[PDB]
Amino acid sequence: TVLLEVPFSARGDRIPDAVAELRTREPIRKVRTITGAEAWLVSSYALCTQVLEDRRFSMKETAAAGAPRLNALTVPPEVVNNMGNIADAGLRKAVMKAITPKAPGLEQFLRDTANSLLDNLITEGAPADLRNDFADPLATALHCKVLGIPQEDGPKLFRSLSIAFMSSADPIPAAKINWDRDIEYMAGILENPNITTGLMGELSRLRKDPAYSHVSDELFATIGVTFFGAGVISTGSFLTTALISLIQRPQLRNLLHEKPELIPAGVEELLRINLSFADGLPRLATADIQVGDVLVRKGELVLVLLEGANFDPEHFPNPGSIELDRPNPTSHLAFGRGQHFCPGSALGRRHAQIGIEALLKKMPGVDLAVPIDQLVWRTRFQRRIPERLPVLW
Ligand code: HEM
Ligand SMILES: O=C1N[C@@H](Cc2ccc(O)c(F)c2)C(=O)N[C@H]1Cc1ccc(O)cc1
Repeated sequence: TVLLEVPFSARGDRIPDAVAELRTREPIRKVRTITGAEAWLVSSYALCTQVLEDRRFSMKETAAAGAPRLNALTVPPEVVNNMGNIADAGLRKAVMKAITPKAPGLEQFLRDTANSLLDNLITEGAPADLRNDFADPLATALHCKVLGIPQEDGPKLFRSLSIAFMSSADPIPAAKINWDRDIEYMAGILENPNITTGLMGELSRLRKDPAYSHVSDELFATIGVTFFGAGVISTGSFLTTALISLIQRPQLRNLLHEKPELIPAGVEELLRINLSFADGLPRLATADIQVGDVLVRKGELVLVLLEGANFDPEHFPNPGSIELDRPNPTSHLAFGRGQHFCPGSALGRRHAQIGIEALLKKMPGVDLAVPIDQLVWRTRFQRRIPERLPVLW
């Protein structure tokens, strides 16, 4: 027998029975990654929270040369410390303020965009592909608006993502080509006088403010590339798999259609049960640290399995069921926890809430147009997503 390999399954419509067996028997245990490295896979709520809240389990140290790797880097090593670099530049407050869903008109733009996408699918007739022709275009349009960049530039930036978020054993030549091109695009945006709104408009102003005169042009461009990429891949993939979970639950679909004020609670449960992250969150130990029955040694890789935490019955009883009245509804780990908690969490919630509200109003009869087993799940990728999501209504 060989050492247990991760990831277990690229299917995003169901959790393997294996996760519950593992959490019960060995909530921290040694696995092999796709690179051949060994790692500790953590799968209980208690131990996942412990790792994420202890900064001695470091995300920037995962990029060190010679470290055991979950996958190959698709960005320059310094970008693994992206939020640390942003904070060190004095930019964290401005960046986080620009990516909230609170800017005037933003939520209306989201609703208008969702409704337009859905009207076009209704005109064309069933079947419709809710990933490529709804959820991903909605994420792309949102992030162009949030960044302040032209909508027509969205698709080209989007098409970098099927490579940029690969989970590969080896470096990916195309990832560098696309990264360098996207950095050049964002550098041009910062020099473009017509870009005055959104995140890039704000960074463009701060770039010429004496208080930021020593912040590198490379960092400013990197913020644009990285926030577009992480935001689009994360919101598009989450919404897509949330739609499957909703379609699989006609009673829930009808409840949210009938009572749209329950959509936020519904989205929070869809977040909790979401399988969009294809790999555990990686951290490198910077000291010898006890985690359950294992003494993790300095220099070892730890993988925090989000669905391990989020389906843990000790924290979320009847964990496979969507229940809108849980006492601890936001205590899931869908956005991470601790130092690296997702800075786009509010925007991600709103993207999904508006998308779902619009879908349920326009397509109350939405159902899969193919048997669920026919969905094609993307492999060796940092998200779990079906290549196409064919629906009828
Ligand atoms: C539903 C949508 C989203 C989900 C499920 C999600 C999930 C996550 C998770 C789990 C992390 C933690 C990674 C780790 O600790 O290793 C994270 C970090 C991050 N997310 Fe999100 N995210 C979403 C939306 C967004 C959006 C909209 C943006 C930007 C617009 C964004 C940008 C980031 C960035 C930059 C980080 C790194 C933060 C750091 O290292 O401190 N995400 N996200
Ligand atoms: O390595 C990082 N890189 C970017 C994210 C990123 C990755 C690849 C890209 O091509 C891109 F545009 C953006 C970031 O901000 N933080 C760290 C840690 C990290 C990784 C994955 C992740 O999903 C979220 C965070």
